[PDB]
Amino acid sequence: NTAASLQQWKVGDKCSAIWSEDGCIYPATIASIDFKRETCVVVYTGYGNREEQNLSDLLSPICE
Ligand SMILES: N=c1c2c(n(Cc3ccc(F)cc3)c3c1CCC3)CCC2
Ligand SMILES: [Mg+2]
Ligand SMILES: [Mg+2]
Repeated sequence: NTAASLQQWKVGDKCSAIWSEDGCIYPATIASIDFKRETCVVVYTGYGNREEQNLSDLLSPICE
C-alpha cells in the first residue's frame, strides 16, 4: 504494498538530490527504495557514487 501504491517515486526514476557537502543539487537515478522507511539510494550521474536520501528530500529532475 500500500505504501508503494501511494508513492510517486520508483526504482530507475531520474530525480535530483542535494549533495549536502557542497550545498548544491545534482542529477541522480533511484537505485533502491525502502517504501516502509521512505528512503532510497540514489546514484549520481557521471560520478556514479551512491548515497542514501529520504524520499521526502528528492527533487524534480534537473532539466535535460
Ligand atoms: N561525487 C560528487 C562529487 C562532487 N559533487 C558536487 C559537485 C560540485 C560541482 C559540480 F560541478 C558538480 C558536482 C557531487 C558528487 C555527486 C553529486 C554532486 C564534488 C566532488 C565529488
Ligand atoms: Mg508507511
Ligand atoms: Mg523493512
